[PDB]
Amino acid sequence: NECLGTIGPVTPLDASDFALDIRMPGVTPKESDTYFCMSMRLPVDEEAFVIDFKPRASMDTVHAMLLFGCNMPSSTGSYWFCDEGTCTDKANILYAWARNAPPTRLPKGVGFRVGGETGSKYFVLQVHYGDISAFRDNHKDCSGVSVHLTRVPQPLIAGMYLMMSVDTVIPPGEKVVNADISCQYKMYPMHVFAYRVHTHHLGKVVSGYRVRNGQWTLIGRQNPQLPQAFYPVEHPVDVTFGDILAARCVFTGEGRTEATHIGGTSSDEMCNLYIMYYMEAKYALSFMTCTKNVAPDMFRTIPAEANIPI
Ligand SMILES: [Cu+2]
Ligand code: NI
Repeated sequence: NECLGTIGPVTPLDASDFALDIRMPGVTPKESDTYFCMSMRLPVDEEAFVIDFKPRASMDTVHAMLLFGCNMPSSTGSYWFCDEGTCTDKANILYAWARNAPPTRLPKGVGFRVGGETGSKYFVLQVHYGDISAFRDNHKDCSGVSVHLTRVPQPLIAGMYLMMSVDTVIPPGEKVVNADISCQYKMYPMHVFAYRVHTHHLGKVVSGYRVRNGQWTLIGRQNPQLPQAFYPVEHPVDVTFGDILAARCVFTGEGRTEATHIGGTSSDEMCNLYIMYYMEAKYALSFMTCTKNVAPDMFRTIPAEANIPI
């Protein structure tokens, strides 16, 4: 079932363009909710641009998939469990496939720059397998993602503005805990075209806004318990020098004996909001982070919807 062997992962389209198949190397899981990770080096050492993703997911088994970019994977193995870790350095997300939430295409002219001196040398593919019902026959699985690379330089460059809580603590029982993140945007204009939220099972609602002279332009709002793909932004949102990116995850503490804090495990929590943007080639940077809350009181003027779960 859909597994190349003798043809390999690389597939020339044209001189410049080519397609690359990041697949699992015939793994079979033992247990449910298993996170498998494997890496692919880039075939070229020159800078390239990623411009498309086709999900190749066997529908009767794969919960979700993620693709990152980094310079140093965690394992040197053929595959590994992602609890060991994805990338030792900063792992940069590019694509998120979710079952039951069809992903959107990248806008035309937009590509993530990869490789070269500065960009990512590796891809790491994280596959989340749900149930084991279809593996009764013990068949090796080759699920993954074909990607479209090219050396033709693209007019617009994709990047990611990661907003995350670092020092949150949820007291057990506590009915409502907000996790507020805010930073002054400090670069050339970006335009936001997608977003993903990630929390674990206590996340009620994550929301993120651009605030320009006091008024709260919404970017994205989602219940993290819904499938965590990138979702499209209604009308693309520019974000200019001086603007403030605010975001608020909202957590409950109920159904918990001890206090929850930020971390990797299932017992711990996360408040990540990934805002995919594009910038003009000449002005572009590929990654931005915000772990602060530089404008804390400002969250009184927050919209209501941010605190209203659905
Ligand atoms: Cu997490
Ligand atoms: Ni605009």
